[PDB]
Amino acid sequence: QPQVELFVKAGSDGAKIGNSPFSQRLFMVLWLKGVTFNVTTVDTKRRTETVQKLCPGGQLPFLLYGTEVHTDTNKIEEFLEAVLCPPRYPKLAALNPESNTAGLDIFAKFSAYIKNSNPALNDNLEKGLLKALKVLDNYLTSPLPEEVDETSAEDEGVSQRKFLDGNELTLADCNLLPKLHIVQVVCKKYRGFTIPEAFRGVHRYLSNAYAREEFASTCPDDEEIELAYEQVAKALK
Ligand SMILES: [Ca+2]
Repeated sequence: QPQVELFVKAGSDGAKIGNSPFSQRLFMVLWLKGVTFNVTTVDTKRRTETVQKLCPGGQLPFLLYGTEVHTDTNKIEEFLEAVLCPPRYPKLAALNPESNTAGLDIFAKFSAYIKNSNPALNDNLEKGLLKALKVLDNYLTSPLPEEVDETSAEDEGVSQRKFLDGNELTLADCNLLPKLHIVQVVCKKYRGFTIPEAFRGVHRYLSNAYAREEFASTCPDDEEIELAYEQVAKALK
């Protein structure tokens, strides 16, 4: 196995992994593949000569695979899925195309809500975030094709699967979960906002996800995430 090294932005102390749903996405993909790899953080205020030589363009995250450097989070993920493949490594791509789009707009709705400083827009922006969460909830409670015409469900016509695409973590979860994590941490701290308990699909999904070390152990600590958003989030008076 060629060496696999993921380079990611360092956090506030210049050493630990910094806030980034992109870093975490790739960390999760690598963990779920079962490949041997490591992670090197990059203090972007003090780049080492080694990192400058590997990636003169300065993009982060980036992947060193053998002696070749790959940039662009989406492209890195596609490369990893293709090269770390069966029979040696598990295919992580979702079976259902909609799994790959469900809930992604949540991050944008969150970003508008958290960066807004106009008091007149707070309620509207919160509603927009809530609605996008509801659409994700609807996806998670809609039976997938695998579940066709089943009769074992507790509530008729309601999906009980663990994750976006079925009962296994897929690339789709690796994209969405790090984003949902940021949304939860930042909204609780700076907006007094939590995902309603009434969104039972979303909550079952998050419960299942936090119970998996591939997700839980790749989350930056609450403090780094909160610090990353402090300036934009405090603007609203
Ligand atoms: Ca509230």
